[PDB]
Amino acid sequence: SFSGYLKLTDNVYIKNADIVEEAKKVKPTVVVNAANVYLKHGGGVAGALNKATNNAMQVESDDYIATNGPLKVGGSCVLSGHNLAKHCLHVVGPNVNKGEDIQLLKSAYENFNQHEVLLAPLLSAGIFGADPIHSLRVCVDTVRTNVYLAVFDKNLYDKLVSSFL
Repeated sequence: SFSGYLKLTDNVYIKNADIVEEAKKVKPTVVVNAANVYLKHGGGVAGALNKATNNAMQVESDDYIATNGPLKVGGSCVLSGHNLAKHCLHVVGPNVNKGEDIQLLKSAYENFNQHEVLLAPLLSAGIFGADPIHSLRVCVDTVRTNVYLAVFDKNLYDKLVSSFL
């Protein structure tokens, strides 16, 4: 199962890890993708997860969009986890580089509550332009299920832990 995590709260855990390598190792029930509304997995967490699936995540995602249309900012869909997980929960945090409302971050994290345990990145962090410290606060204040956060950047991991509360 999940190893090497620091416990932040009753249900939130954090680790300096590459979410792709963590998913490959753990093969969890649910890995969260930092998706966009088009499920175009070009970069960041999504590009990395998709590359690890040999583009199978993208092909499945393109069929999902062709059938259902785009997700909402704050929304999610459950698709296959391919070789990484049983399921991939594609969650759209707001991209503040696009001027999307940061208040949708809480809505984004509420999707996690539909799953008892998740491996996840910090939503709206990285290339989505939000402050990861804020994202972690929203996560701890919103998610009630067990969430194992993988933070790739060691300096950010250290900042998130050392400034927590």
